[PDB]
Amino acid sequence: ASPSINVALKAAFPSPPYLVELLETAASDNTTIYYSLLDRIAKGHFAEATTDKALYEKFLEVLRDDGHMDPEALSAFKLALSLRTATPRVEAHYQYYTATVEPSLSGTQEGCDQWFLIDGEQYCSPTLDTSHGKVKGEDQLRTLPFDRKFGVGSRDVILYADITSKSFAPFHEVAMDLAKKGKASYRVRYRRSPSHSRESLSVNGYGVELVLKRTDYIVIADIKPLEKSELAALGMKAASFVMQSEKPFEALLKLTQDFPKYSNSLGSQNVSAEFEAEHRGNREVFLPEGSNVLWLNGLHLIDRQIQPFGLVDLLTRERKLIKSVLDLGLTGQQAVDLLGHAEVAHAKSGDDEPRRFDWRDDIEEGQVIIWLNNLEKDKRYKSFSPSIWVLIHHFGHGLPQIRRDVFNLVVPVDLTKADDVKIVVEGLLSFVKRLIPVRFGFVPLTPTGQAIDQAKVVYYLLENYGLAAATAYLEKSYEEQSTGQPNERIFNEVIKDKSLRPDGVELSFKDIFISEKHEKQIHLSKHWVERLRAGGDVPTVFFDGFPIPREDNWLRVMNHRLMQDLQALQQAGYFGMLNESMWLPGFFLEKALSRRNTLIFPEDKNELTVLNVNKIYIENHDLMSKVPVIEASKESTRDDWAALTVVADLDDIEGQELVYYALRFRKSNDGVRLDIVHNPTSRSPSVLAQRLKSREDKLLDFTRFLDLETALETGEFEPDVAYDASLANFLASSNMKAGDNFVILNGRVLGPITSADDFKKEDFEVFLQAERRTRILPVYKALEDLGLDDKVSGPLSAAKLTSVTALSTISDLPQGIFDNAPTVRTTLFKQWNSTYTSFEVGDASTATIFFVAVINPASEIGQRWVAVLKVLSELEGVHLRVFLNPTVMIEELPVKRFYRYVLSSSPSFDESGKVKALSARFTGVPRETLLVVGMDVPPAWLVTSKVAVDDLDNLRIKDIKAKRGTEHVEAIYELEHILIEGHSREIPGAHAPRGVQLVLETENNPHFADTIIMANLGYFQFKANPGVYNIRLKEGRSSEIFTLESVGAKGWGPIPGDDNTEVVLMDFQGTTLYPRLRRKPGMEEEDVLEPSVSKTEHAEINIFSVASGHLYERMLNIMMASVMHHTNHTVKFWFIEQFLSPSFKDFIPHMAAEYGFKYEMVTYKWPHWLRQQKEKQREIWGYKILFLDVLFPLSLDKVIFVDADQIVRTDMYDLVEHPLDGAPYGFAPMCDSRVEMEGYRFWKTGYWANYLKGKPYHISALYVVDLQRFRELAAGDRLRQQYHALSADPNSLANLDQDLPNHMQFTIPIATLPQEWLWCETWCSDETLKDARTIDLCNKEPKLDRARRQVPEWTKYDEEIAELARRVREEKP
Ligand SMILES: *[C@@H]1O[C@H](CO)[C@@H](O[C@@H]2O[C@H](CO)[C@@H](O[C@@H]3O[C@H](CO)[C@@H](O)[C@H](O[C@H]4O[C@H](CO[C@H]5O[C@H](CO)[C@@H](O)[C@H](O)[C@@H]5O)[C@@H](O)[C@H](O)[C@@H]4O)[C@@H]3O)[C@H](O)[C@H]2NC(C)=O)[C@H](O)[C@H]1NC(C)=O
Ligand SMILES: *[C@@H]1O[C@H](CO)[C@@H](O[C@@H]2O[C@H](CO)[C@@H](O)[C@H](O)[C@H]2NC(C)=O)[C@H](O)[C@H]1NC(C)=O
Ligand SMILES: *[C@@H]1O[C@H](CO)[C@@H](O[C@@H]2O[C@H](CO)[C@@H](O)[C@H](O)[C@H]2NC(C)=O)[C@H](O)[C@H]1NC(C)=O
Ligand SMILES: *[C@@H]1O[C@H](CO)[C@@H](O[C@@H]2O[C@H](CO)[C@@H](O)[C@H](O)[C@H]2NC(C)=O)[C@H](O)[C@H]1NC(C)=O
Ligand SMILES: *[C@@H]1O[C@H](CO)[C@@H](O)[C@H](O)[C@H]1NC(C)=O
Ligand SMILES: [Ca+2]
Repeated sequence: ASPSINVALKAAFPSPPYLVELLETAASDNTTIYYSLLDRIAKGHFAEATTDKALYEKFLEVLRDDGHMDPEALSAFKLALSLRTATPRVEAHYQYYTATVEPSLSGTQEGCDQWFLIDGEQYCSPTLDTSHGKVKGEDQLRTLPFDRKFGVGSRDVILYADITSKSFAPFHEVAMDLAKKGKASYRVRYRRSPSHSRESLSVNGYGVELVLKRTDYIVIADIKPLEKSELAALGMKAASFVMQSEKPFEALLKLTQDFPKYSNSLGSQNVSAEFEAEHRGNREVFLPEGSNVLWLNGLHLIDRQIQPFGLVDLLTRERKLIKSVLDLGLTGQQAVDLLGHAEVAHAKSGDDEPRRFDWRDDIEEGQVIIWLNNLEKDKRYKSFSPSIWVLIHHFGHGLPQIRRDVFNLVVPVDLTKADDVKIVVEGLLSFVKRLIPVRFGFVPLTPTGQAIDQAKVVYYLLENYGLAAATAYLEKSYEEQSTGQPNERIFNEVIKDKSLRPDGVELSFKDIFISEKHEKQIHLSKHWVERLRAGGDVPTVFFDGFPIPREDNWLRVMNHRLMQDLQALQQAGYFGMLNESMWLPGFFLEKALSRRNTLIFPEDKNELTVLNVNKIYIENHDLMSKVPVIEASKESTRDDWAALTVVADLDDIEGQELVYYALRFRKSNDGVRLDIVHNPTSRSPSVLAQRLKSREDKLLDFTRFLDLETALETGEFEPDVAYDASLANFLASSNMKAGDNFVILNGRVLGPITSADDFKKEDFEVFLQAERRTRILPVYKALEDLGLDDKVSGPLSAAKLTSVTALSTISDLPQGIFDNAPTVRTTLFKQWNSTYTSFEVGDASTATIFFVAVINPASEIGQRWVAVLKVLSELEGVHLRVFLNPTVMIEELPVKRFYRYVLSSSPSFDESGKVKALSARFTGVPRETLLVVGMDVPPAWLVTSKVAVDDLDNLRIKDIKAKRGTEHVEAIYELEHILIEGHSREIPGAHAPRGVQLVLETENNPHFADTIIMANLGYFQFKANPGVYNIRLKEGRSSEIFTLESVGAKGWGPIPGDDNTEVVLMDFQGTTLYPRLRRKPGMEEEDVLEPSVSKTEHAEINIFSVASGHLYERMLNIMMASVMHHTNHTVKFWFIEQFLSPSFKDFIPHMAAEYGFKYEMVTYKWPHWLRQQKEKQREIWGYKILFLDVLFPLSLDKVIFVDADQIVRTDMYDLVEHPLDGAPYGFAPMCDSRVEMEGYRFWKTGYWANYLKGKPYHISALYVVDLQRFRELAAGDRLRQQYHALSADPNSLANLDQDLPNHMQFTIPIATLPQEWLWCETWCSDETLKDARTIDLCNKEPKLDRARRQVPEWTKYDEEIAELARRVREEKP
């Protein structure tokens, strides 16, 4: 009965048959479920179900009966089935089939409804008698994302089937059995079924908004009553309403959906019921008022992840993780509590911190570093204060003088090499003389004979005679002899004078081979260099335990850290952490490691691989119950416990050397539990494994290495070929090759080990020390704090937990892209009092999923959150807890829209049994309020209106009732495109390649789409639908400079096996890519700078525009016509697709036939990083200026913008031919001609006249863009980053479209146009219009009035459109 508004969304592809959709949804990624169901339907089991409901009903019984799903999984199936998540996955098959299969399958197809493809041969019969062809085109045997494989087989078989018919069943069975035998491996691909109709797909999982477009007024329903002017209490009173209701869940939804309507209905409470001013004790501790925050098992989610699709994928990943944990007897509640524990999160923060290594002599008994300083005892610094407050009371870029030990620099130097020696002599000494507060040390490098001797020489000379004498030899040697061989002619001269009083123990003189001096000193030195990997082709310098390789300007790097370390000391001083009796260098050495291994501590910080340990001992039980195992000792403690597994090639020296070290390490550490895996031209071998398991008891009784070597040779054994099988499966699961050495401690993998000298006994010790710290100790404390320490029964038992919690903290989203914040699971909201602001839904005891929502009722973002969370709360095995936190800071109206979310937790069915389409229905809509319809769609989606007879930008029920006779409005949108978006990087010095051009292709067409790489995050996007695509760099400069190794389809990575350029989209989340591009031979080149096409493709003239109303669209029709009458040339029109009405959209082919022009619809989705516009008018303006380079195809040389309200009397070519004098775009200035208008000319004021020193204030109603130059100058990137930067201030750009080119005319040239090109009554005189080319209707007479009065021929154009519209309406086929 009530006046209603109904909005529905339909996809750009027809609805796949329901049967196939249920198969796909049902078997998400478990193949066994897939084929086990494929058998069931090939029985003809699902033939007796006539309707979608019946068919859906049948699947529930089947899944439950065959043990496939439990309550939790069944419930998750229903929601995912509602969402229609599997439909794009099925359409991927069809697009692939339509575009690559059909054109590469030459012949005459008759009876070939289904057909196997074997060895590029097609067989239309199960009997497999004859082959129709050698299939043309690329190999189809490529295993791609939507594939499934059944069985292992030398031969590869593919069946393209239309499952719907009965014709399928015999073909399936032919290859199912063939796979069961082992002849070949089976996989199914789809064929668009002609039994089904070409009806479009109805989607859900989006939101609709009804935005009030007049917000200015404030001091069933008619209009919202505006209330004076105590906004401040809205959130607070709104929060109470709910609490009071007692069915609170439903209240919030009912209140939050129609919130603008209930504003004046909240002025009454009656007295606020503010018991909950109590819970700002909650605010005082953790979150600021009016902030929306969601947590999923501790995981802090960003806004983009809060949609139905984003949330379904998170549960799927999360349950897999938790189920892994609860096989150890932990409740979902206990499991989550452990994952988000304080001690756990602390560890992640701890090793987010930068790492230092212990540069000290202490291990080498103070006989390796030869310091040129001592700041506490040098009698140079004697003058200076040895006070801490000297450090703390410092400001500037200068170095504070002090007599204290605080900064150290150790540089390893080769005394054979002149360049190396020069560093010490010139570099190091100046610094000493200069009284710098840094201690300078250096350790010689010993790689050759001469080097060994010269270390001895210098070391000796220091020991007896002193630093000055040693320095003296070095100085003299460098200038005098200029070589790294010891020179006595030079050496003896030094002793002659410098041999005065050599103190301490006396000099022995020449020659040197001291049993102690040569042995201990040189070998101790070698032990220092080896320990910190401070040698080789490129040596490593250590400043405050921070490695800086000896390259480029390392001192510049050192100085940067020197200041950064000083500021680190000062802040500890202001908090009073520091005290007078302290060794200051040890502030840095607190967390420093003794040994530096590039495997444990890779320079790529991200490089980390962890495996699920439980999985390893579950999948390969056959293998791991027969490997030589050294159990960790009977009498050792939980803290000592750790599990190690060594994978090595025992047929190689490196492989068996590595194991000896692991065995040695085990003798020392009684807590470790060791496993040995033989990997293996010999195949397998179970023999070598059997040789060791016999010696298992006697393991680590190997006094010498040959005892291990000999044990491998002796004994006669019978190969356990069952062992061999599980062995090769393990490596395949763990993604590791044959003859490769690896080390696994508590799930963490290091390798491949090329040389066993890289991983020694000392390396295992630090590996355990570091790993222990981070992963094991935080798990142990946390675990015990909860009292779950009963569940740990040994080293292997413990590894399952530690390995799982390490996998929990690895992000889905790379840090720095969507949010800078790390993957830290907080438990910090557990402190909060809950009685009067919280309510829970779902069983906490059973729940695997725990949601914590902190929603502000006054927020528009809250409207969406509530709606989505209610549907996810309906799922079994999910728990939700809600916190309401309003703000007292309300300067403007809080919620200015009505909201509806289209989503169901389980599918709905027709009276006919068909699946119910889901719609957003607003009932009891105010009759007098002007409303705007908006779509709040998931990030990967591109949406436009398809069916509507109303103005969605200007909705009023009273007008529709008075014009149409109906109080009911119905509109349909189309999900036209789904995004392929990615973040590029250059290799190896990873930077965003800007100006790079890309081409998206398909086998049908080699030019689907094209875009250019942006500066910010190497961002790019493509508009596509489900299917198989490829990304080729655009032929030209781009392919000349670069080669793209990969499209990052597997993740940020590189994940092995991703050296691919193929993209496929089979999800409603689109495709997220992280491509990599490496520069071709010796290039520092740039695309942007040099070393009739567009006309032919498009038109002589290319004009683009935008309109946001029926009036503005009516005026746009006139604009196009005026051009046409005024030019005997070819014109193409370009439009911003999503701002136009379907009435306009359905009309243009008719305008195109009449006026003889071509048209193309264009759009681009506003990037996630780029700053949004809440106000639609502002969005529109942004579209005209921010995306000029990326909105139009590369093939377009140039474009012209003409405003909707405009009219043109000129042949528009002239604007093309207008010389731009190397400028990217051309504009027309503001009229000075009107005499008395001055007052309102704001661009002659302080701000605009100071800024525009001499430059004009231009008009955005008309302009030329020399697109080739625009992109070449990379103007867009600059516009975008200046806009983003300026936009932080809300009052920054009054009219951005005009203001951005004007603000950028210093930076980006603007060609100025003759003013013959623009006329506006408001600012130009009437005398001017005789020579006027075009007219804008700039802004109290209305726009319709100005047109008729200002231009006499406006009516002539309007009549032409009017009769044609009627001619079309009266044209019925
Ligand atoms: C893809 O999905 C399918 C379907 O959910 C998963 O495949 C199922 O895997 C089961 C084993 O993991 C298998 O059941 C086995 O049946 C034999 C014969 O009775 C048992 O010897 C096995 O024992 C192992 O698993 C049990 C599990 O507890 C069960 O105990 C009794 C057994 O009678 C059941 O009544 C009870 O409900 C429990 O489920 C352990 O207790 C044992 O120690 C032992 O390790 C298995 O029970 C299923 O037949 C198999 N297929 C189907 C259709 O269910 C598959 O794992 C999954 N794949 C992935 C990648 O997730
Ligand atoms: C809120 O509600 C009503 C106002 O609507 C208050 O009650 C009124 O009390 C006066 C006497 O002080 C009576 O003359 C009115 O007739 C009452 N109104 C009604 C509708 O009964 C009430 O005191 C307010 N505050 C609280 C705590 O409820
Ligand atoms: C949660 O609420 C309790 C009250 O139920 C708070 O307890 C207070 O504790 C202090 C001592 O630490 C007492 O002197 C107060 O009287 C208590 N408050 C009340 C209202 O009685 C507790 O501090 C609150 N915690 C948080 C995090 O808000
Ligand atoms: C555009 O259209 C036509 C050419 O097809 C030109 O029209 C002719 O103009 C002369 C002089 O004004 C008339 O006497 C003829 O009768 C016209 N012929 C036709 C077929 O229209 C017109 O001048 C051209 N204008 C421009 C600007 O190119
Ligand atoms: C204070 O000085 C002592 C030595 O006297 C030192 O061990 C301690 O670490 C210093 N205090 C702090 C808080 O670090
Ligand atoms: Ca205008």
